[PDB]
Order: sequence, then structure tokens, then C-alpha cells
Amino acid sequence: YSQLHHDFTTTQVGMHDIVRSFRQTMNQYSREPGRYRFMGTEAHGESIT
Amino acid sequence: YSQLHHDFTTTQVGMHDIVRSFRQTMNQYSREPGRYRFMGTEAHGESIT
Repeated sequence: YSQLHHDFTTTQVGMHDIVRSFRQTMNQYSREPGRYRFMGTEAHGESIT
Repeated sequence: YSQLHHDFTTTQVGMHDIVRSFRQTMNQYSREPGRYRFMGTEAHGESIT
């Protein structure tokens, strides 16, 4: 896996609108006060930006 | 220009959040009714999706 540059298999263009769609589904349950639904993701090992 | 595959010079990852930032700047002026500010872009010649 380390012998290639992975520009076509990781972080494609429309990837962030799928993750933003998961956040909207979890917003239908986080409206009542005191029951906010947390959403966290794991970080990219290679980049911090 | 047609002898290359343009994957590093067109439609990069963070491009749509810049265009969505232009839309927020134009929202400070489109609040009063009857003075909505229109925003249109030119289409990609090659793709429709």
C-alpha cells in the first residue's frame, strides 16, 4: 500500500457532504435540551490540515 | 492542455467551501425582502454531475 500515491481512493470530492449528511440525521434527536448527540471522527494519520 | 488528465488543477477538495463562503457574504445584503442577491456560476463543460 505504501508503494503508491493514493489520490483516487482517499478523501474524494463529495466525501464531506456524506459526513455532513450523517450529522443532519443525528440532529433530529438532539433538539431536546440535555440530549445532544455527539459525533466524532478518527483523524487522518498523515495530515493535520 | 488536452494531452493531460487534470486531476490536480481543477475542482480540488476545498473548492466548494470557498464558493459557499461567497454565498454567506452575499447573505448580509439579501435579508430585506425584495432585495435578494442572486448568485450563479458557469457550468463545467465536461461533466453534468
